[PDB]
Amino acid sequence: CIGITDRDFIEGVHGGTWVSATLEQDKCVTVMAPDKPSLDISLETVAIDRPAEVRKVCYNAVLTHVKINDKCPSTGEAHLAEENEGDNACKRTYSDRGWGNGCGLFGKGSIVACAKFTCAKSMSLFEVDQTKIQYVIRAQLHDIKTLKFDALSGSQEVEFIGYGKATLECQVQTAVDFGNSYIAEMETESWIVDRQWAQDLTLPWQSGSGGVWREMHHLVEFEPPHAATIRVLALGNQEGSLKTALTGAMRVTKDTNDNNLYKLHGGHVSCRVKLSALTLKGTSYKICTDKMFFVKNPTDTGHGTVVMQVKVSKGAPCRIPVIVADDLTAAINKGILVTVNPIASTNDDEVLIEVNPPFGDSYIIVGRGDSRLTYQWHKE
Amino acid sequence: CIGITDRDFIEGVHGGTWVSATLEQDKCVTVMAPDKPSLDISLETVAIDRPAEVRKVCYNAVLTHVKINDKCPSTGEAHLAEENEGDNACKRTYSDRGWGNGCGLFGKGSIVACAKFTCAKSMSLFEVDQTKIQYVIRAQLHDIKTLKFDALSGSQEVEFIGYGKATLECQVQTAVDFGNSYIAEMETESWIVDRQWAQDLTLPWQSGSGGVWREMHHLVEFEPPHAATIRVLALGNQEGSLKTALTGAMRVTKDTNDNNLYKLHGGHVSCRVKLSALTLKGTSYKICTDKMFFVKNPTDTGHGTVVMQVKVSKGAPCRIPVIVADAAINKGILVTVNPIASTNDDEVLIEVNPPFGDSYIIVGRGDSRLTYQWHKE
Amino acid sequence: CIGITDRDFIEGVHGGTWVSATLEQDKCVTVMAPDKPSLDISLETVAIDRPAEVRKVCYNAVLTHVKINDKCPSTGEAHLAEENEGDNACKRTYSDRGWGNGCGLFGKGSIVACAKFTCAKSMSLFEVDQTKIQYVIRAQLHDIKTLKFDALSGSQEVEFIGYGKATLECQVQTAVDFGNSYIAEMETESWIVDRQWAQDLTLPWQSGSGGVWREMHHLVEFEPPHAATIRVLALGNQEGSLKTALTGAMRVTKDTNDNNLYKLHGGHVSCRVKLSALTLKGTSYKICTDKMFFVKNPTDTGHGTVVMQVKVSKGAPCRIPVIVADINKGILVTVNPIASTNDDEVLIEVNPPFGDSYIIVGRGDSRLTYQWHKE
Repeated sequence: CIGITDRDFIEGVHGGTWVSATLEQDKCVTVMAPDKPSLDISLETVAIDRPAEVRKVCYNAVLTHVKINDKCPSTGEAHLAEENEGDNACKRTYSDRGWGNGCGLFGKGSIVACAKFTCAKSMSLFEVDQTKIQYVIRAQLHDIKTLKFDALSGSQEVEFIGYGKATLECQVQTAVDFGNSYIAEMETESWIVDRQWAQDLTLPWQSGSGGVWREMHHLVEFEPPHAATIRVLALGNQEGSLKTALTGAMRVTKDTNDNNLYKLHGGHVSCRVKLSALTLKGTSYKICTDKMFFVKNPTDTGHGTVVMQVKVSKGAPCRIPVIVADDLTAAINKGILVTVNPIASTNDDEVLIEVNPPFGDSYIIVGRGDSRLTYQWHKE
Repeated sequence: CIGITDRDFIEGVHGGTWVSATLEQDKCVTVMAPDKPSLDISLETVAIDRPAEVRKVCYNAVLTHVKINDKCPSTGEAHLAEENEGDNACKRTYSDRGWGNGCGLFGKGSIVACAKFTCAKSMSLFEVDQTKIQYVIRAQLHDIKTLKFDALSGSQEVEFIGYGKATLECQVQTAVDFGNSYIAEMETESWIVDRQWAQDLTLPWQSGSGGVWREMHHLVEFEPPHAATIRVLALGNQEGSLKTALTGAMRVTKDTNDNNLYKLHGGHVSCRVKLSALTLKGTSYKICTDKMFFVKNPTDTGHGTVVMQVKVSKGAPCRIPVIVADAAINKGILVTVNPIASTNDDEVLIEVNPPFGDSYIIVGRGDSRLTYQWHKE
Repeated sequence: CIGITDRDFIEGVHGGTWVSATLEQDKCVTVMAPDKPSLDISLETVAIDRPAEVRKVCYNAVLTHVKINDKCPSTGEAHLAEENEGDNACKRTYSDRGWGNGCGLFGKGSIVACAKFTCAKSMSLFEVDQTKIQYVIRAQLHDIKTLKFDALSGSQEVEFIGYGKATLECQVQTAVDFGNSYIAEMETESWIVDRQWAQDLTLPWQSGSGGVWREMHHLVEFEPPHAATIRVLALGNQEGSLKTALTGAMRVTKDTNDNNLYKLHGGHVSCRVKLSALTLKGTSYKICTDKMFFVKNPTDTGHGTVVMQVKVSKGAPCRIPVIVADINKGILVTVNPIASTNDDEVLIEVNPPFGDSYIIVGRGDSRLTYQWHKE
């Protein structure tokens, strides 16, 4: 993968040596020592295991067993047993009663209608427990070690050949704030949605400890009453509106092995590796200066950053400089570089670059001089 | 206590030496230096002080001073002064009025009933401010120093004899996500509940400011109106249902001392200790190879992991290896850091996070290794 | 500025040297090496740019085009097309109908009233993305370099002369919990409010996406119906009640220039600086032994802590010791409370225990004391 730098590791006169690295997915870091095999450490996955299901939202509903009870004037209020039953949606009203409908005197008469409510199609919402976030870090000598990590369980111990015992102290950083977000499951598909957005949906819902359906009236319509009948109509499937609303949302991908795991699109793990006293070797990187190509143009991550892929053909292993300025003068950088150590290991080699551009219109400038690439980006 | 290892500390050619340790409650870490007394550092408590009270949920209700106002047809809608008053639960309807009830003409007549609503028993909800969580770390030379730490205030300064000045920069990690959680108080008892669970409760509630009881209709029932009467009935005490729902929740203790402090049983503090340049001593621990038993069988944490206690019959000072496997390759995570037995015949805590479904918990190695069968739903 | 201590940095036989420091705004820390220029690192800003707008709350309402539909007994329920329009507030009820008002027989008659609802003045709520919090760190040799940091992007690299390349790995800590909080904007002013406090407000509201106003009935009143009319009245301006409630809240400042950025004022950044192998200088600070002054009296931060400023007349460069007493039962928020030079102020922030406490700063006859009530 990529090799650590001099400042990245430190060796004590006594005790151990510490390596501090930031690992991101699809990226690896390698550590090498004299008369010892090189060690490669990479971040494999960041994932969520069976997040709890907080709420169910209903976008298609069905009504059955329409029941009606009617009373004449001076006969009392009308009642139905289904009014007590939870599955039903009920309406209470008055209708015009007279000689026409079999009533002795002309007046308002009590009427009640009940219909059994069923949610044909529903959307699930899951809340992520941030202390349960899991990441897997894998280290292999040039014997493989797979280390399973938890936000709670930061420290894990491992033993390597020639390097001896080592301890990893890790922290997760995630690209999206799950305090403000839900994971929304519709059929096969899944998304990340704003919590308040989901809570404001004018559709029936059910708690995750299934209680009964709430605010059924959003998909239920009670027509104006006639003499002793009311028409109760379920509203049409609201999948179209919901799917249209979900276009501006970032998809989440279920893992391929377990398929009950959600895999986070981004975010990185900051680790400190403690080793027994060792002398390690670090490389130093030069800023690239020439010949860069856009293998993949900058594209929206969906969490407010843009990613690109670039090729370095000339000439070196070098660190790539990225800035985002609202000028072409590139005098003041207005952007933040999400990617850590965006480096080219070899010539003709592709590298990922993630950037957080300012709101409005900006220029993403990669490299320097006549050789530099530029791209124009709009952010809302 | 437990002694640090070589890799756990680092000494500079110049400047200071850094010790890196993660401390969890019920556990201590010690540092030793040649011709200097040993220093013991432990995490004493992690606590919350006077969490803000967000909401009160009412599971027992009482109705008193029932008032009714009636009108005949053609005289208008009925009104009560109590309709304007906040303390009351009111309902508006119509009743059949005729010569029987003193009305000249036959028709619907307006009727309103108001009843004074009182909460006999309520459940309180507290929200934890994650930046205000407190942890206390105690360091003693073989002179005690007590350090009060805050999530906001991570770095604190201390001065020790022979070790000189030291700076501790600490980070808290909490066992339960308080972004999704409330602390729920029912009488003497307290729990941790999901926020959405509490918010979805079909019971009356009251804001943290105070205000007025809301959605009173959950514990209030209005009978069908009669000629000039209505019966307003409060629903029964709902303590049984609430307690029943709260069986599957983890209790939170208060404080044997301050008694406005809630103590979090789990979660750990990861600290870096800065010392002036000195040479420390590091031990190394051997993997525990023989003879161990389960004094305390694996049990559910209430925060999604399982805890166990084990005793070592022969291995001296040793690292205990724990694995949770489906040929065993572990699919589980080890919550406990440095699960070490300093001496034989004294117990150690082990916390484990196993995968969903069925798993085997394997402790130790060789034929002497323990096993347990675990179901997670 | 302030200089690092011996323990704050560590130099390896091989590899790099690490300096670990915590920066809070309005404070700087400096690092020095022999035959090398001094390096100054400070935390300039902590901010949020365009936080997402979750909800709009309405404290002023306007009603227009009151439209009414009436029916006699035995003619059915009354309807208005305006009932289907999202913008109207509608009520359905009954009125007494008879020969007096043009009805053939005496009975209840259905009546519906609709009025157009407009929110003249509203309060906006913004939710902070904790991963999008930004902080700026400035490093200047004795040419300045400005680094923009993100909660997600902790590691950033910089190169200055003589020190070479350096890596900064930073962590943000914030004085206020944004998991439980909103940023509330009323006209020009903004505050930090409890999430549930805002959610529990008995006023109409509107979703962040936009859509339509909800629970309009909070600011709309329908008089009891007459023969064929209903009177629809909007309630008075509720700005006074809201601001009255917002006195006990901590104000947020929108900065001067771009100003879609909110500045968080408090909280600190815990940073580790990695440098190539160098010999640095560490200073040592002796405890400040005498002579202290209160230029700024202790006052509440509004997030549960108290802030003060002190001037030291004698002590030279010194560490200032702070205690909060019933042995201190309190927590010291401020890091490195040191006076770099005499007659220049130092900020000290403290988190005192609940009830009443004594704040003791310094030692001896020279020690200051203050009496503080925390409720």
